[PDB]
Amino acid sequence: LMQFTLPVRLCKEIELFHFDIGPFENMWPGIFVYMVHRSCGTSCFELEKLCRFIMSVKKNYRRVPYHNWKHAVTVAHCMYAILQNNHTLFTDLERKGLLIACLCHDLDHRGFSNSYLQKFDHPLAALYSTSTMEQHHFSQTVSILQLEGHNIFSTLSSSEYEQVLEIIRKAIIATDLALYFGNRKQLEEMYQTGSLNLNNQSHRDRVIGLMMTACDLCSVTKLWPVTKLTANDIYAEFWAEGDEMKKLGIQPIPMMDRDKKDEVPQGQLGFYNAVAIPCYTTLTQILPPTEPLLKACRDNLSQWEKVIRGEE
Ligand SMILES: CNC(=O)c1cc(CCc2nc(N3CCCC3)nn2C)nn2c(C)c(C)nc12
Ligand SMILES: [Mg+2]
Ligand SMILES: [Zn+2]
Repeated sequence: LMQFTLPVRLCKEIELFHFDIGPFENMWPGIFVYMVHRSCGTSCFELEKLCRFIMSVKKNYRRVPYHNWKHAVTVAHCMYAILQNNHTLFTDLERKGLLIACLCHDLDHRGFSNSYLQKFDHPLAALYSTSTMEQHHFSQTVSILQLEGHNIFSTLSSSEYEQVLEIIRKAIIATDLALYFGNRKQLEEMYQTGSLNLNNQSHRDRVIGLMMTACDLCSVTKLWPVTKLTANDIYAEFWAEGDEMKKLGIQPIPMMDRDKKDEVPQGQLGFYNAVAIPCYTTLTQILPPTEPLLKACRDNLSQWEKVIRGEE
């Protein structure tokens, strides 16, 4: 049969958490298929249907600085590395669902926050009052799954199909960072009082939610030159949103005001201390083989501290 194979450097480095998928857009579909085949199996999906799905998913990502097709594949590769390091912890349906959820999690993103849509009074904010963009990403995911020749889950039973679409729905909603803070607090308590139980479905859901946040923020877990250059894309978006806030007559938050360019190093420090380090710390407590993510995050925090100290 038709296994995908990558050049040697990619075949070895794709297994590491800090892998960068590279600037060759046309290799990203094959990288994703490679990851499905090893994390799920060559039997998981029909190749023709899977390729058609990947290509329609790509076409539904917009040409924005950060929440684009490269972000989708990057977040899928981090999930691949988590799954491969935790072989026996995940059901067959979770392996199938979670790489798709990661590829789909920002479908049709416009480069604006939930809060900008609510202040603009975008129609999506009337359709979906919370997790506005995330309910949209899941809606786009189901749309693409229902196109002719695109049902990659066609061999699942009714109830198995409904279970995989529910894994995907919850995984995509969990990428709303507003939801992460309480999810991580609850997981911290359950781990520390030893109530955490992976046979409890509502516990798994929380653990998958945290994995989704970890994959989504995995820019902070890369080699420093990748982390630093990715931050430029992340701010290009925020700062355009700031501009759009100022056009509505609203002062943006500091994170989104290009007038505060000079404070970026201190804003990154805050973000590693308030979001990233807590995220990968709680993830490593629950799933010990993810420790390389925490280590890499701490390495980047220390690089941001050097930037502030004028050593870079
Ligand atoms: C959901 N993700 C995020 O919201 C997110 C935010 C930031 C922005 C961090 C931030 N900067 C600043 N300002 C204040 C004035 C100058 C700079 N204030 N703050 C909190 N970086 N970032 C990364 C790298 C990644 C992966 N994700 C992020
Ligand atoms: Mg998102
Ligand atoms: Zn994302």
